[PDB]
Amino acid sequence: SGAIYVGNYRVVNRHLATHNDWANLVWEDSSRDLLVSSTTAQGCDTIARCDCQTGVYYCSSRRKHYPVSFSKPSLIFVEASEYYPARYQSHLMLAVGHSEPGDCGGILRCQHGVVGIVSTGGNGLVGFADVRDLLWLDEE
Ligand SMILES: Nc1ccc(-c2ncno2)cc1
Ligand SMILES: [Zn+2]
Repeated sequence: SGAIYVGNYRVVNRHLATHNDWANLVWEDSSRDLLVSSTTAQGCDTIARCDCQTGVYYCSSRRKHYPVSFSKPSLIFVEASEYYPARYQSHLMLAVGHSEPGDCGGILRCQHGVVGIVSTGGNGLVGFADVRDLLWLDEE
């Protein structure tokens, strides 16, 4: 589990979004596994605006942060999940690391701020849904 809180926005994994998230829907992309909902309370997170390919992510199944190298956001085939059919995910970044289903929502960060959230795992890879292109998260 996990979310990003920036301005009046909450960013979550689309497959973990709550009924309240859906009732307060701002934007969702199935192909990205992202949903953004509106919040009453001001969020304190900063979104990275950069092309970093290194950062640190939180891994809840290890209670650890890991430093990783990751690929630039791309269209990647992702195997079966209990929350998706075997499908193409877009804006996905892969690193070598540990990810289990409950690690989704873990934040990947660089010096510039939040890069993305854990979205995919298995076969010793961790996949992160990028948010850096969503420039609209940093205004109204
Ligand atoms: N192989 C490494 C080493 C360090 C980092 C890192 N430090 C801070 N943010 O990333 C990433 C990958
Ligand atoms: Zn960066």
